Amino acid sequence: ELQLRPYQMEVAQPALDGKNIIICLPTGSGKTRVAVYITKDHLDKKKQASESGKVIVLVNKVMLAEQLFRKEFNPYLKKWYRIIGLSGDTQLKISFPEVVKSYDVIISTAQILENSLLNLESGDDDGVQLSDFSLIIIDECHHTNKEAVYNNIMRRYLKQKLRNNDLKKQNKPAIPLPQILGLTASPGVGAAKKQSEAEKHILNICANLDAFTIKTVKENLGQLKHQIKEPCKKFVIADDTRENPFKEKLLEIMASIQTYCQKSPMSDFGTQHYEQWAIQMEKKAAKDGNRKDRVCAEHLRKYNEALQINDTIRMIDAYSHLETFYTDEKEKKFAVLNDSDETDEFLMNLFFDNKKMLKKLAENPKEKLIKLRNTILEQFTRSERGIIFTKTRQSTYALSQWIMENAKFAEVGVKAHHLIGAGHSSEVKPMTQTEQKEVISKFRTGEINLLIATTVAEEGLDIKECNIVIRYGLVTNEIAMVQARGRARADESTYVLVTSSGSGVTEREIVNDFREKMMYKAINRVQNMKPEEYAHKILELQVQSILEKKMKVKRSIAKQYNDNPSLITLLCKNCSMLVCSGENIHVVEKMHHVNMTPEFKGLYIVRENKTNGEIICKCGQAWGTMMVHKGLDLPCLKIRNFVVNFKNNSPKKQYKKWVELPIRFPDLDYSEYCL
Amino acid sequence: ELQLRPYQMEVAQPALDGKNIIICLPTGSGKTRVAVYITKDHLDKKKQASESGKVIVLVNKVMLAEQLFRKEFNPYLKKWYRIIGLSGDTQLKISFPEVVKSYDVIISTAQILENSLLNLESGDDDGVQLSDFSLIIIDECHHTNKEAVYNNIMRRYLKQKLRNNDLKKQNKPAIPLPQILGLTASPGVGAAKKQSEAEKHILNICANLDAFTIKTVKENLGQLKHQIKEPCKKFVIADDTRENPFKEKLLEIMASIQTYCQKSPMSDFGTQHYEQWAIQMEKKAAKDGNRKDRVCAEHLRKYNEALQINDTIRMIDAYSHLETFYTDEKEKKFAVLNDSDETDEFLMNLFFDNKKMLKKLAENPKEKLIKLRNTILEQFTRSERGIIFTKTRQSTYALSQWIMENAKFAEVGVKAHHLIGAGHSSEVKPMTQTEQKEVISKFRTGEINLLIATTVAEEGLDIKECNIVIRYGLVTNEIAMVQARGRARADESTYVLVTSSGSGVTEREIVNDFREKMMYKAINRVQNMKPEEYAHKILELQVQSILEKKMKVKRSIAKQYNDNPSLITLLCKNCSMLVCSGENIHVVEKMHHVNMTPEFKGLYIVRENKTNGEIICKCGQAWGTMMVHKGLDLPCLKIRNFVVNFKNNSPKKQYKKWVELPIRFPDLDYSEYCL
RNA sequence: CAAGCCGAGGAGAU
RNA sequence: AUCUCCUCGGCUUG
RNA sequence: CAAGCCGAGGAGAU
RNA sequence: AUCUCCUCGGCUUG
Ligand SMILES: Nc1ncnc2c1ncn2[C@@H]1O[C@H](COP(=O)(O)OP(=O)(O)OP(=O)(O)O)[C@@H](O)[C@H]1O
Ligand SMILES: Nc1ncnc2c1ncn2[C@@H]1O[C@H](COP(=O)(O)OP(=O)(O)OP(=O)(O)O)[C@@H](O)[C@H]1O
Ligand SMILES: [Zn+2]
Ligand SMILES: [Zn+2]
Repeated sequence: ELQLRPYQMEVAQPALDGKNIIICLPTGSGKTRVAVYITKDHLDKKKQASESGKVIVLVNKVMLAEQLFRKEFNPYLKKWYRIIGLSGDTQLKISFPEVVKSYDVIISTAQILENSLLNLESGDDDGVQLSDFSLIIIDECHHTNKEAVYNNIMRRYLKQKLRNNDLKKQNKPAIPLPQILGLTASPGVGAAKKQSEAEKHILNICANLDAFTIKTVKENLGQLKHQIKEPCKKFVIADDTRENPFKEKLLEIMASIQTYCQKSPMSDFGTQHYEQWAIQMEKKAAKDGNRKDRVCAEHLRKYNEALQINDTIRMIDAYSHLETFYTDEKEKKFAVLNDSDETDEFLMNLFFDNKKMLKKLAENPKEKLIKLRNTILEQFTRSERGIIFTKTRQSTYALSQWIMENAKFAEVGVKAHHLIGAGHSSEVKPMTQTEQKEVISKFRTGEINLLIATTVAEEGLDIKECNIVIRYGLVTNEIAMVQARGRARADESTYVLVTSSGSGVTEREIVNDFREKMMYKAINRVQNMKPEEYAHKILELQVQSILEKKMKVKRSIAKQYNDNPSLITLLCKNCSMLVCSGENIHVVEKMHHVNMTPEFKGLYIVRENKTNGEIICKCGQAWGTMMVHKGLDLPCLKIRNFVVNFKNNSPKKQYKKWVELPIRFPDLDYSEYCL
Repeated sequence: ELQLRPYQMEVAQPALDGKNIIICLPTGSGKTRVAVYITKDHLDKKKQASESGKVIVLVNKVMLAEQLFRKEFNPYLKKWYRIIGLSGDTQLKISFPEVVKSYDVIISTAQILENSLLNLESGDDDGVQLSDFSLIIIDECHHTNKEAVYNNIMRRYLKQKLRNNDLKKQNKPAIPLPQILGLTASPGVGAAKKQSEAEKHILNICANLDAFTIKTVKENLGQLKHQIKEPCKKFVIADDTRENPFKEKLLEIMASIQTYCQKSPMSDFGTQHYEQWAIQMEKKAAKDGNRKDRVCAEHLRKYNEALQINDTIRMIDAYSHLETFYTDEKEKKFAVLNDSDETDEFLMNLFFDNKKMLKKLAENPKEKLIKLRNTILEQFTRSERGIIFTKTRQSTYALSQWIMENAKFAEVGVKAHHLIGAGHSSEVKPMTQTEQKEVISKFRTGEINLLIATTVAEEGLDIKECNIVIRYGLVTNEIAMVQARGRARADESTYVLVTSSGSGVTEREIVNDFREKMMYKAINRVQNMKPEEYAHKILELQVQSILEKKMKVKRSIAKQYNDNPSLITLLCKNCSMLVCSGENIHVVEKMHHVNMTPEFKGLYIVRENKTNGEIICKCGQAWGTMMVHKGLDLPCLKIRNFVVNFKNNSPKKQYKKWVELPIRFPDLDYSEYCL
């Protein structure tokens, strides 16, 4: 039943017989079907060869593993051989080492295999070796980078390959090495200005992947051009001339607070440099133990980010963010007072006094939003799907709120939903993988006609067809832009970019376009190179990478060696008071820290407002949570909100992290808490 | 919205229609607005001409490019056309060749364009040609000199122009050449005594720029005289009669050390000739391999420079400099001994024994500083900005320390800060471009009322208004003086010069004044000349310059031809011992050198005190650093601290430089370091 | 469904 | 090399 | 933020 | 033509 096409033959013909190589075709070129066909051919050759045929497929994203399991690999290969799809979300509840030798076909994230090999080296588990495999297939090869996961696996493979070469000169016996295949569309450039450097980056990629070729289509390219239609390019610009009243009022309060705290701005307002200066002032205040330097800095930061989003988000969202922050602060203050400095009262009373007028001033008119609405609605009328790319998740939420609230979209009847990434990213609600999964399914079937997504959807997150692809103030790198452009896969596509004229964004878009042109100019060059000098370059890059990794591991071992028991005193950053000693702390689960002595309980204050409570200091500085672990409600504390004081010279140092502290703490002896 | 003035029309009228010319107006005459208006007119003519309009602007300084991008060009031209500002600091991260044909307006440093053209000639990159442009504009035309960057570009242009002329006689087709405009205020004189030679220099400038005219204002000159007010000239002199005690003690130790090392001074003390003699003795000691000749010479040099600054700097700074130098020497000696000649002990013990008495003798009183303070404070009281020009950066630092420490300035409340140049200049901390940028911004907005700067601020570094301009022992050339004088741009200005009466400095100031007078006397002359003989002179100078450049390139190619693999033996200059062979050395990044054999590791000693360590010899002579490159911590060595010994005739030669050695070294073969 | 931990990648400013 | 901002994967607990 | 490399310009003395 | 002292730009590495 398997079906194929000419360009697929031409690209995949070399790999049919050895030739561990890479393949670079645009999106929607059937690369997945190429891969399944190649795997089938390899397994057939093994069977007719009376040799063990093992195939492993590696994908950076978890979803794509199940996607290939459901759509391409299993349907076209179910009957001939045994197949399985692994992932972190999925329970590989047997084990990796033997399922490698139980199904002959593995589809798993690279991290699982990497963990298995590390376990083997540690000797804790029997583990697995690459020799057990006969064919490795890697999707999204462009991620093979300085020390990415793919790069780690390939560095192990290349060390084995160098050992085998050395033996070939020394001893005939050698460890067999499985074939390697790579799939990609935009290999990318490591920020190379000279085309020579771009080719150097391409050769580095090839050496990491041991491809020895690229094998891009050259004969039937016309057929691909006919089948694939590139979206029409559209540029959109804007200027922030309006917004004068409320911006002016906010800047007036800005200047007032600054002069009150006498902060030299050392930079222009509304920029990342100012935030960095604010953080430097935070650190200085920590090293000095004074107030009036950090609360003001955080408030300035909140105002700055509010202003930044205002240029790209409606003022209502910024006002709500600020109000929520101040309400949380006031709840903190009320709790601390309930248990029972002038600048804090100044800030809160300033905001309270001007709260009503600020609300009235923000509610009034005086935007990219109006023109975005114009473009989207006129396009929808002309069409009778849609994707938005932005910077931060709350921007996606604001866009969803805007499209729901406005009645014009309801008149059009366009369906929309907000999609974002997972995990915790500094005050953005983590999103569950399953939730993203039903969102993508709902969009796939048709109910959602508009999908708002962050960089996650830029890569992978494959869809059959997306008619409209519009980016909104998001330009990062050539790979992101090109993959977003190719994600349309529609017969007729509209690629739009929206941003501010003052900001350097259109320049970035054209830079990515030139990077694509340069990628072609370099890929065609490398495809035409002398085999001897070529292989020489691959060897040089391989050996250099292996050596660099070896020195890096040596310096990682040599960097962390102190591990002293107790040589410090931990204080509260906000109020320089002795909070804990260097030994009273105890470790649990080899990851968390806690203080158990009741003397510590007599210092801090417990607070809960909302299923684990949080801790606060006498000065209102948040410390941690009340972890419920194996019965015990242990008070876990975050070093992110503390200060250190060594026993000698008292050099104050803030780490925002535990491992960055070279000295280790003792584990929790439950026997110390008997009765 | 664009606005203009009559003299601007009169000067710029000829350029409106061809007439590749130059313009010479004083500072703050709106030359920038003249340039933007001319560019706008040219682009409009191209548009109505249905022809491609390309404009490129060249500036020697990096900052001025962004300055024109922010203040003059973009604000007045944003809407009509597309604009961009390039620089080394800025990432032209697309490429030069196509951004030339992407925005129609380029503002970049000349070096970038020069590099692009050299790349084109080499054929490595597609590159760019001047034909792609339609109008070239050059600021600071006075820098078009013997083989400056502007001169290189103009020499290429003039070779093309001569080819086009030859074809015009031979073949009608010819490569079109963009118009050329030059902007300046003080074209300058190439040290001409006869007014005929001054006019010759002016004609050389014009020929390099192909100006064919000067077009200085002659009609509305009265209006410029009214609008611009020249600063009042002030001379100040001083004598070093005082300072007898500590100077006498220093000269006593001077004589003691000299007699101990029996050095014929061959010159007077406290002069550059003595330093040159000391360096000659250094070289002789290198050619003989003896001690007691270089350490003493360096100590004498340090004493000499200390004395020189004492005439213009407080003794505390000189004492601190000497103490730091000797502490560094002693740390070196302690390290070398830690691993485990009588004159060195003599020097160190002499300084140690007299250290306390020297400190006590320097602390006592017995200066230009007191009168400088008097003048500055009385002027500040009279005024109810300020700029200081000096020789060396540490002088600026000393001035900042003096103004901060003294309480009288605090009573006045004058704000001050030290500004200096960037880069490494033999034991002066390099300064970052961004740092200079925020310094200039802070002064511009008002917080800094006093800006101490070196020759960098003399040229460019434009400021709206600088009330006070005072120079402190700095007279170099007529251009520096005139530009510093015009940099005031204040309605009322005070130009002051301070220096020693004995030194020949007031003479230099009046020489620069006469040079300005002579520049006018020659510019008015050249503006009135016969067109035929004029063009003849321009042609003669152009052809002469092109021919000279051609012979220079021929002799540069013919000079470096040996490039032998290994014919020498490298020894330590201080101790004549075999340090390395002619082949054991290896090259990396095509710029650095290193020795990898452990036998070399068994010879030198590693030292680190402070993120790269340094190397020292068994005799305490510093050699290089431990470069951390692409993983490897390769030991990089500086030929500046070594001696050479050829395999024949053993002629010792010190180069202070690698390229000056005609023989080349092999690159680093990483394969030689496997495992 | 929530919390925590470990590593990695990309962009922007020093 | 440092700081900031975003994103991915793996592990643990409830 | 630090280090290194390449060229160029100016001043002073032989 | 040589030596010394200052300044500019470009490139690379971390
Ligand atoms: N040989 C083929 N004949 C017909 N259609 C094909 C063939 N190969 C692939 N396709 C089309 O490919 C579409 C799926 O594209 P697919 O996901 O395989 O592309 P891709 O290049 O792997 O994508 P991406 O770059 O997003 O990972 C299917 O709708 C099918 O129509
Ligand atoms: N046509 C004009 N009308 C009014 N003011 C003008 C005009 N042209 C220039 N100016 C004044 O010029 C000042 C800026 O001077 P500018 O930097 O252009 O001088 P410049 O001659 O280029 O300087 P420099 O010699 O330092 O490079 C502005 O403050 C503006 O007041
Ligand atoms: Zn506290
Ligand atoms: Zn030595």
